Order: sequence, then C-alpha cells, then structure tokens
Amino acid sequence: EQLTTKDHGPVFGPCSQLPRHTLQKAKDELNEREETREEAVRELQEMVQAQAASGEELAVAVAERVQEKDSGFFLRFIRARKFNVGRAYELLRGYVNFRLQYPELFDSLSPEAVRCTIEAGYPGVLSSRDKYGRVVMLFNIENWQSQEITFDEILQAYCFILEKLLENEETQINGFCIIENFKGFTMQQAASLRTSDLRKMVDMLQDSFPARFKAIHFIHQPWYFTTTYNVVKPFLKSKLLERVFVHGDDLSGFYQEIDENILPSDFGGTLPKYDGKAVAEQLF
Ligand SMILES: CC1=C(/C=C/C(C)=C/C=C\C(C)=C\C=O)C(C)(C)CCC1
Repeated sequence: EQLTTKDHGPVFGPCSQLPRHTLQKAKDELNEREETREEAVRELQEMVQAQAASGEELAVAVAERVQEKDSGFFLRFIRARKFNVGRAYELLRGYVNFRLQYPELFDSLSPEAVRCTIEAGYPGVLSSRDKYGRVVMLFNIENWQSQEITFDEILQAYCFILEKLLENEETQINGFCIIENFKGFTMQQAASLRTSDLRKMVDMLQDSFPARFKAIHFIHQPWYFTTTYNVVKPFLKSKLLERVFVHGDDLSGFYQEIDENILPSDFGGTLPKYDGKAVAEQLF
C-alpha cells in the first residue's frame, strides 16, 4: 500500500530504470539482483537445448523458435515463473505450443492489418498503469459486431500488444489487468460466441504468454452474463478464477483497485472516451 497510480513509469516506452521499489517487489517473488538473473537465462537455454537433444518434437520446436533471442527475452519467462528455471522452461514449452495449436493468429499476420484493429480500439490499452504498475487493458463490447471484427483479429491484437508491452521490464514484474465493459453486451452477442473461440482467449491467458494476469474486471454485465461465465468457468484454472471480478454496478469496491481518475469515460472514468489512434501510433 501507500503507492499512487502515478508512482510507476510509462507504458509503451522501454523501461529506463528500476526505481519505484518495483525491483524490491520482484525480489519478493524470490528475485535476486546480484547473481541470479545472469545465470538463470543461461540455465534456461542450457535446459532448452538439453531437452531438445533428446529428439523430442516439442522441445525441439522450442529450440528452433528461440535460437535467435536476446537475453532479455528469456528473462521474461524467468520473471514470470518466480525464478524457477524448470517452471520457466515449462512456460516456454506451452508458449511455443500455443502458436502451434493456433496458426491463424501468427501465420498470415500483417503489421498493417493489425494496426487497423488496434486503431479500431479492440483491445484498448490504458496509457497509464494502475496503482500497482500494471498495464490496464481494455475492451468495450457495446456496439461490437462479430461479423465486422473477428474474435480472432481481436486476439491477434492482444498477442501483438503483449509481445510489445512485454519489452518493458516494469510490465514484466507488475503484470496486467483487464477491464471488460459488458454494458452493451446483448443476448444476440452472447449466443454468437463460439466456445472454441473462448478457449482460444483463455488459452492465451493461461500458461501461454510470459505475463502475470492479476485481475479481470467485468462491469455493467446483464443478468445473463452468468450464462456466459458458466461456459468459460470450466476452462479457468483456480488461480485465474479467483482473479475474475464481477462488480455489477457497485463500484465502491472496484474504484479501490482501479482509480476512476485514470479511466476513459467509456469505463466510468473522468478521462475522454478511449482513443485507439493515439495508442496505436505509440505502438508503431
Ligand atoms: C468470463 C471470462 C472471460 C470471457 C470474456 C468474454 C465473454 C469475451 C467476449 C468478448 C471479447 C473479445 C473481449 C476481449 O477483451 C475470459 C476472458 C475467457 C476469462 C475470464 C473470465
């Protein structure tokens, strides 16, 4: 506690320093500034290739994909698995595995086509971190039309925005936090949701990307959100479930976690209605 939303560095821009006591926070996930980081990455690659030297298909796939990756890359996986090399490696396995199970989201990807979606505002990204230093990602389902923008395109956007934002060590340590504006959620939309797609999302969220998803928030959901929650509820591991938060309209427990002050009008905040063009530009 005793940490203001401001205390944390900029979203988007590669980190510059470790101040703002976040470095200590990481140390509290068993991090050591002194001798660990350097070796861990080594150990991982030593493990990556070792397990690929067995001839096993996956461990090999990994070895190929990561054959040309800076040390900061591998650190992303170390940081996310609490500095457990083994666990860290497993995240790398599942990480590659995801791309394999889901070709469409990474194969014909066009840097141009993606920008279109991100400018469209799906998803959104708060230009600011919450009081914890977490990238607050946004989605506003109101007026969404699945025929115009595919649930896939929206996920591909997530993937890009993750690959990018994860270049920032601050983000790596504070994690993410998603806001879900289900105010415009229609029954026509609820039934238009492929369970196959929902798993795709869930998968992204679980043991796929080297991120710390700390909280999912839902707001203004209809009385039938329970129907859609119960469909996904089986997929979510305990850790993630305990992090899903449905506030309804009583934000007297919501605004403590997320400061109304940094939120666009779209999500009950003071700021101007979310701008996709602004965000997208900073991306590229
Ligand atoms: C309830 C539940 C989910 C379902 C989200 C809804 C049903 C998705 C619909 C629109 C999309 C594209 C929004 C993207 O931000 C998750 C995320 C699987 C896991 C968290 C708990």
